[PDB]
Amino acid sequence: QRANIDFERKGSLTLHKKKGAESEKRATGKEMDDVAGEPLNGVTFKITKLNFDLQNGDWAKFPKTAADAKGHETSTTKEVETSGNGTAVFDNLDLGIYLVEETKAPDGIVTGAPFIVSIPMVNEASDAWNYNVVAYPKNTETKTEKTVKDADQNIQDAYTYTIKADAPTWGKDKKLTAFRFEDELDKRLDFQKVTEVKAGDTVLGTSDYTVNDPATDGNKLVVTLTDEGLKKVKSGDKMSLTFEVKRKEVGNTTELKNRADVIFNNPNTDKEVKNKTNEVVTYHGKLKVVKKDGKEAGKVLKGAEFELYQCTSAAVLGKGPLTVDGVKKWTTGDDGTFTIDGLHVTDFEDGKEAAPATKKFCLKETKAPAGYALPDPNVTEIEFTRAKISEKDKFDEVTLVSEIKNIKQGT
Ligand SMILES: [Ca+2]
Repeated sequence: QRANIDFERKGSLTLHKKKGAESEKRATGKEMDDVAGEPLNGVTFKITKLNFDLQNGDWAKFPKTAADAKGHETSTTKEVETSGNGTAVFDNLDLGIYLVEETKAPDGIVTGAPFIVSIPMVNEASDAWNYNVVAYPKNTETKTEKTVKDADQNIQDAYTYTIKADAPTWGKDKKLTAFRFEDELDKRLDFQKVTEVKAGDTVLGTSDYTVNDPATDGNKLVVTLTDEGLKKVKSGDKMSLTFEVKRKEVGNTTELKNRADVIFNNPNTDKEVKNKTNEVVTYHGKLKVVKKDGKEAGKVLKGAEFELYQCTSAAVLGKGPLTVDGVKKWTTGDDGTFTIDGLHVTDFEDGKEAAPATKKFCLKETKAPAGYALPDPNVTEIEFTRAKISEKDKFDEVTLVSEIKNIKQGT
């Protein structure tokens, strides 16, 4: 039998796309059953026939890497997306040298580097020519998540944001050359400090990263890893950033949203990868108290003193007197009112619906205006929920108003 190449034959390329760690094992070009990772559907591959002649050209001069292929591209191309078991088949292929590139991939996928394939090929000199080439390209799934720890933290109380992100994987020629966290903070927020930067289970020191100054940087936070920092990062490590903030005021809406970004190099293609987190929400509103004379019609009262408590009901006071923005006692003004700017809603915390919505606020009247008796009970429980603060009474959307009555002493 002849061992020659049959140039009246047509070849094929079969890609078995995998989600996982790179193959530092040079592939046979034949079937391998290397299901180390999970099959990845949705990745598109583009093959490009190169000018090189297998029939009459010098094979010693043929490209062996994606870099050597540059400048030898032809108009003959084909695009296929992975479908069943993360498989893309390129059929009725003219014999020749092809460049294989990833054109599209799903969200969070860090693609592998482009590669070169010969149709036909041999793994070993003793093998028969192989016209049906099989390759196992690799990819890495990198997820980015944002959480908020803001339970019982009112206006000017420090609360934290935490950004979690999967670092990419890198081969032994390849490396992680850049890695940063970006977060555009709402104008109502004041950055406090970065509390923790973690690479896997390794808590980094302040020499391993840099912090910009959000106040003079349009309220945008940037936390970049230095050269020292990067050295501590291992392939595919779970990166973490916890930083502290204070909400200055309630503002125009009860809700305050946060979303962040992670930017790193693709170790294989060296091109920048931006990854965006989910959006998290913190809710605060204002509490307005109006002191009224119970028996004397349409009359407000100056000089009524109050304290604020956490409570399950008016008969059962919890934490308090509470300090909200350096004040732990409020007195009604010349208009018979005061406004606490502001408090954490009782029905939504740490980024989710409160379970159970048992928390309430309690106003304790500590002193009645001159010539007025101290009401009994002197405690008013408040259902400070998003829905109740949202109600309007033109007689607003971010303020909940509480009417409290006092009666003149003696009679
Ligand atoms: Ca309201």
